[PDB]
Amino acid sequence: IEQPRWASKDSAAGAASTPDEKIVLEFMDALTSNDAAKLIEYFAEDTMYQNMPLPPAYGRDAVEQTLAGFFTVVSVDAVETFHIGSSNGLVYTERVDVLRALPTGKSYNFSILGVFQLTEGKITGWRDYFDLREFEEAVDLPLR
Amino acid sequence: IEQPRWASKDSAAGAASTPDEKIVLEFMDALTSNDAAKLIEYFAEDTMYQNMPLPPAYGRDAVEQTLAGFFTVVSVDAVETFHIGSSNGLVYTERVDVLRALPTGKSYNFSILGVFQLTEGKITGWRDYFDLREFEEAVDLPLRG
Repeated sequence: IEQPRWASKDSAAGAASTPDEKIVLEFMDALTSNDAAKLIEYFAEDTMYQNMPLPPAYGRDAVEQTLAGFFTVVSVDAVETFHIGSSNGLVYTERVDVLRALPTGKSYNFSILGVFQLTEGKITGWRDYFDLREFEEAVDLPLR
Repeated sequence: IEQPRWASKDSAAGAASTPDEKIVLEFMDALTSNDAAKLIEYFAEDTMYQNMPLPPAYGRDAVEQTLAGFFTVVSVDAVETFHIGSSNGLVYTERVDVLRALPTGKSYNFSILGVFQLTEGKITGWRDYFDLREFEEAVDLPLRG
């Protein structure tokens, strides 16, 4: 994965400088685990996860079921975070995720800007904004 | 457009508190002008605009031609900015843009998280992340990606 022309050292992942930013990076590295059970430990009970604008999951159970489901048809092979930053209690990640569909073995590069809200070090909110034109094809589940 | 459940007042548009953040909100407001010539004045010579992951525009001329072309086929009917914030020289807008296709009159609500890099108050980079599944339909031009 190439680092973009527009990448800024000033906001590089290696320069994360808050407890919140550090946890989110750690959550990013954990994604390649494809382990809903390891990942849900990062979330608060009162929480949410959405791939905009698909139906969101509210509550830690729903988030766990949504993740478990994705990891059933899809592997997260790599996460490259170009930018991490934060403002007003929100953390932002500009990044690329490499996704591989399990039934097909086809790989995909999704350019993603995500926002995270954390309360007492745990995720109360997670929204990834990206193009879902291929996400349709990549995730062998109805986008519903 | 209603405020989503996840909207936080701490990061609301009304609470913008840096000159960069305020310039970006001004720029969001101006989008409904549908005027490439007025919008282009917000940009530095060395700039870029991209709707990920479509081919990017680099330089002021390309950005203006791009905007002008969009406004030939789409009106930006409304922009609601739920969140604005900034960090390490970047400004982020969490928002919805209402777009209307001119040939059909159909409307579309796009949920967008966008990043802006400003140098001396001018836009040196602008990247919007959102679902393009309907952007294809909405926009009566070939997408190039």
